[PDB]
Amino acid sequence: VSAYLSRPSPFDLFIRKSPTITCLVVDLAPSKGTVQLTWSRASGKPVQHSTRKEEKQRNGTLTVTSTLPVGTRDWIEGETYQCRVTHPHALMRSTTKTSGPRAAPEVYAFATPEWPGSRDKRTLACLIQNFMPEDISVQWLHNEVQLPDARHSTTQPRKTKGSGFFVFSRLEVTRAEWEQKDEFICRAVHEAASPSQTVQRAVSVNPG
Amino acid sequence: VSAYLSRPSPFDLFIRKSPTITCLVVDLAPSTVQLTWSRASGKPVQHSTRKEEKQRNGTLTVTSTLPVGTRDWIEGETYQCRVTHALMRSTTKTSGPRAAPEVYAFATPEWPGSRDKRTLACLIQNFMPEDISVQWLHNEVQLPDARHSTTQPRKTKGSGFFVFSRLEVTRAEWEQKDEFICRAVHEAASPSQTVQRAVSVN
Amino acid sequence: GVSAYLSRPSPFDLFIRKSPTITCLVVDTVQLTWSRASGKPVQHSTRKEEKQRNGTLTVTSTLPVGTRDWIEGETYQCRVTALMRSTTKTSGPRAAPEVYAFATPEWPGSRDKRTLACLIQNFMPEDISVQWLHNEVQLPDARHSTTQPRKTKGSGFFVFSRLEVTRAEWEQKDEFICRAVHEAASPSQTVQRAVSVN
Amino acid sequence: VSAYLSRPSPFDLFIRKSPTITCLVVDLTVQLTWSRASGKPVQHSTRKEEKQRNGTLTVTSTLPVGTRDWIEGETYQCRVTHPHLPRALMRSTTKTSGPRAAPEVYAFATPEWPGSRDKRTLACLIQNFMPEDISVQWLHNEVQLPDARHSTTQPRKTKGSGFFVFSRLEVTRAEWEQKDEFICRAVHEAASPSQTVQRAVSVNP
Ligand SMILES: *[C@@H]1O[C@H](CO)[C@@H](O[C@@H]2O[C@H](CO)[C@@H](O[C@@H]3O[C@H](CO[C@H]4O[C@H](CO[C@H]5O[C@H](CO)[C@@H](O)[C@H](O)[C@@H]5O)[C@@H](O)[C@H](O[C@H]5O[C@H](CO)[C@@H](O)[C@H](O)[C@@H]5O)[C@@H]4O)[C@@H](O)[C@H](O[C@H]4O[C@H](CO)[C@@H](O)[C@H](O)[C@@H]4O)[C@@H]3O)[C@H](O)[C@H]2NC(C)=O)[C@H](O)[C@H]1NC(C)=O
Ligand SMILES: *[C@@H]1O[C@H](CO)[C@@H](O[C@@H]2O[C@H](CO)[C@@H](O[C@@H]3O[C@H](CO[C@H]4O[C@H](CO[C@H]5O[C@H](CO)[C@@H](O)[C@H](O)[C@@H]5O)[C@@H](O)[C@H](O[C@H]5O[C@H](CO)[C@@H](O)[C@H](O)[C@@H]5O)[C@@H]4O)[C@@H](O)[C@H](O[C@H]4O[C@H](CO)[C@@H](O)[C@H](O)[C@@H]4O)[C@@H]3O)[C@H](O)[C@H]2NC(C)=O)[C@H](O)[C@H]1NC(C)=O
Ligand SMILES: *[C@@H]1O[C@H](CO)[C@@H](O[C@@H]2O[C@H](CO)[C@@H](O[C@@H]3O[C@H](CO[C@H]4O[C@H](CO)[C@@H](O)[C@H](O)[C@@H]4O)[C@@H](O)[C@H](O)[C@@H]3O)[C@H](O)[C@H]2NC(C)=O)[C@H](O)[C@H]1NC(C)=O
Repeated sequence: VSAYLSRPSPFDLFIRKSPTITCLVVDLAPSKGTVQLTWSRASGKPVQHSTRKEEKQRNGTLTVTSTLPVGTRDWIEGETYQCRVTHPHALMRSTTKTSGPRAAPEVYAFATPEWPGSRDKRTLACLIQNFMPEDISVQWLHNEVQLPDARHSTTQPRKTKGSGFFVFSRLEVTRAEWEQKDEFICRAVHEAASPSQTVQRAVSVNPG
Repeated sequence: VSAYLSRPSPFDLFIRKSPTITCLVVDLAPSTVQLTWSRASGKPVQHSTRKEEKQRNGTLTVTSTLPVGTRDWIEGETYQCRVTHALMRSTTKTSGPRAAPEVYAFATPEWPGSRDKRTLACLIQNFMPEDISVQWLHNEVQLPDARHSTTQPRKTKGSGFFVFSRLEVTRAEWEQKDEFICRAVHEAASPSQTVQRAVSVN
Repeated sequence: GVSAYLSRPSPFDLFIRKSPTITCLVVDTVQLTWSRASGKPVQHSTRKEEKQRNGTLTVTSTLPVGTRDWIEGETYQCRVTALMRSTTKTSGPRAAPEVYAFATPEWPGSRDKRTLACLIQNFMPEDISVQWLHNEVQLPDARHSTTQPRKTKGSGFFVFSRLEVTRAEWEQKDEFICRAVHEAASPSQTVQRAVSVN
Repeated sequence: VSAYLSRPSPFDLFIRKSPTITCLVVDLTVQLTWSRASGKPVQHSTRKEEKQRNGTLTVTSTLPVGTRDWIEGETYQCRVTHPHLPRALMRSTTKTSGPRAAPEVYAFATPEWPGSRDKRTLACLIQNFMPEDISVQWLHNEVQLPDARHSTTQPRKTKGSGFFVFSRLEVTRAEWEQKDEFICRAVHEAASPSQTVQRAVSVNP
């Protein structure tokens, strides 16, 4: 049995201004009975109502999730939020905003050339590197509209040669999409980015 | 304490081909509530997902969503949700006359004080049975569900049903492309179980 | 058990007829008693019992209230004989309703009937009365349906109203009126829109 | 106490033709014993145990395996026994089954970023291959660059049935000035005929 507590996504925190944190509890057996996830703030001040979700996995695991809305000013000013896991057959996790040097991300967008026999599709790629810390949100937009999250896949932050991190994002598109409008935007949201914590670059397929 | 059990979304059933059913329990006072799925035939059920939320008025709203087999549902299996704390709800595919929906899409003229926004309205009516999904598209791409609101199906004066859908749009959207689509997914719609109408702000 | 509900006056009764009433509805010798927060006396109320199809017993008490008393913010209470419900005018900001009326085009194979739709939106508070008129004669309530007020993306509310009309009606006069009654509507709490089938 | 058993790298298996596998024991006196599912003999293995700065001891054993033995489907077994553990840990490894598909390879060069006039980042997209095992080499001056010069992401599913990785390599001005050609080479069992697919890229046109 292991538990994890995440920080707010930069998109939710800075753009949407509705940050949430998630207590993710993975139960191995799972022992009979209901797990309890209890939220608190280090200050002892009130917390909002949380959402709870659980589902039995294919391999037999019970996965439990609790998502807590947090105040925007509360989080940025350094509040510590705590998740307590209770199971009869005690785990404590906490989260607060990281401290340390900040660095904005570099962003680059690319499009693959045509692969023989696959005329109706291309792969778009985005390199986002040299940012600090590793918390970052990546989105893809078409027609100034964000595409669904499941359309793309973004790698985990790996360390660069020095202090910074990098991620790669991949988005498969169709010929119908780029013929409707041949411009796609990779957008990164990061605490150290400027202005408005947003950095974005565009790419076009430029078909023959 | 009341319980509800919904049939699959026509969009999930006919387009996504991954239908689900949802058991919703609304409880006035908290005390855990168990929601057990079973089939009238006795055959196995898949793993369901469970959600809980304490609402602003202090109520434990509990939802459980169960994937069902596509053929199993169309062939007419009956599924039961049993609530232990005993409430029993069942659901199955409707049987009876079918009628395709009529779709009408409208745009409001400019109102004083709202220069940069219009409201689109969609009237879908005279369909049978009542199960229907309503979607809005722009640039032939579906908008997020939160952008619009849709009423629950209600009886017409005759034998069909009607729903209204509302979508607020911005000047930036209709300037980029002045065409919005109200699309309905319904089992009787032909072809492809879908019928749609376009509307422009002009 | 039982649920008890207490409603506010309809804007049509409050502003046009100037004869507002509030209704205490209890759903199953049940007793319903009225009182005011100020301690002033209440008027005589009307009690009504009806048997529902499912067998449940429905009891209502309808109390006339003063026009100035309600608008100035009096609180009225219905005590059920354990149960207590209160009602008062909703405070907060005001906004007048926008009214838009629409007519469906002729649908294939349905030449002798047509559907009118009225969208009323961005008003607050949510209390609103919706009427349909033909030749300045108010049509019976059962001819139309109106949704319950729901939040827009902003602060105001919206409702949809639906009226099926006949060929005989629009041949006699092809003009129908969607009328809304609302506290913030100016100057006499009424805004309306005309619509034609063709 | 957990145990992990790896497969050989495609580079070791197909280019160098000297494959090895590694049995890793974490959170642990531990004994690691190798055997083959066929019953045929194993070679000598090398052992290295290193105490970690979080209270954990790790033991690593690397076993050389036959090239044809592995390609023809031998199963290798690592069994962990220790007094503290009640039940012995058993792990096995064999080549991945299932359909095969060669990788597509694409190589890009970033434009200049402010404050980095003397360096560029190269990126290689390798996608739609299966199974997921893959190696990447970068070549300059007709020879291979050291492995620590680049980083490759973990294999991830495409929308279809294949996998993709990205490979990242930072190059210096002196390198592309000396010769402006860099080669991203993928090593994969489904790449025909020599288990390699490569693409060249230049910093400037
Ligand atoms: C304290 O606060 C809480 C929080 O607000 C509050 O909890 C609510 O309690 C009420 C109690 O009545 C709940 O209301 C009920 O909800 C039932 C579930 O509705 C869902 O399922 C509907 C069926 O879906 C099928 O059909 C559609 C259409 O064909 C299809 O698309 C679907 O895919 C599926 O096949 C569905 O229609 C409905 O959707 C409406 O709401 C969603 C909300 O997001 C919206 O997105 C939709 O556009 C649409 O507007 C929803 O998904 C519902 O079945 C039930 O309806 C009964 O009553 C009506 C009355 O007219 C009848 O017409 C109907 O036939 C049923 O008999 C009823 O509406 C409500 O769900 C709770 N809220 C939440 C969030 O759970 C407490 O009450 C509060 N406590 C107090 C006040 O004391
Ligand atoms: C205390 O500190 C110790 C460290 O001192 C720490 O120990 C770690 O424990 C975690 C527990 O999960 C270990 O993680 C597992 O590692 C498995 C081994 O695979 C890794 O190592 C491979 C061999 O590395 C050698 O070679 C490389 C260069 O070749 C060199 O840099 C190394 O130093 C070493 O010499 C390596 O090849 C492998 O990378 C390949 O594979 C991954 C995919 O797994 C791919 O993404 C890579 O691109 C590359 O192709 C990898 O780095 C690993 O198999 C295993 O992964 C499975 O399990 C996890 C969960 O269990 C799943 O998430 C995953 O998907 C797989 O199913 C897992 O990641 C870690 O290796 C230990 N590290 C060390 C140094 O021992 C403790 O955890 C700390 N805490 C405690 C309480 O003790
Ligand atoms: C049985 O199957 C289960 C489901 O497949 C397995 O559960 C998985 O267990 C792993 C590790 O035990 C979890 O991985 C962790 O993920 C969290 C969070 O990752 C997500 O959130 C971050 C930030 O919020 C986001 O950036 C990522 O993209 C993810 O969306 C990490 O913090 C951990 O370090 C770790 O990587 C899986 O999340 C978990 N899956 C589920 C569905 O719960 C289980 O391990 C299997 N068990 C056996 C015995 O086979």
